[PDB]
Amino acid sequence: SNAERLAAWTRLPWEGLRYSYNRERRGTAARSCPQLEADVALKAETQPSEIPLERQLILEACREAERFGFLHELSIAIVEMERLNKRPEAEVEEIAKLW
Repeated sequence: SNAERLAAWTRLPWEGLRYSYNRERRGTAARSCPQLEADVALKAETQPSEIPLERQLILEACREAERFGFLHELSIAIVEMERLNKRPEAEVEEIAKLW
């Protein structure tokens, strides 16, 4: 889905991306950031791999946004942060095609 697309495109660290997820989850029953972090961390150690935990966290967060209906708001929020990090507009265009 667009959750996997957004998670693949973003280059933000979890330390920053968590802010957008936490901001856009207001009013929903989506998991908080510590709940996501604990769930993914356990899921990572029950099936250990070379997949960075940060990538699993971000993908879990994008999926959770899709489940509770704020993936579009999260994509806009993530793109705002990336543009603040001067992510090139040519690359923002690649994710803007979901809109």
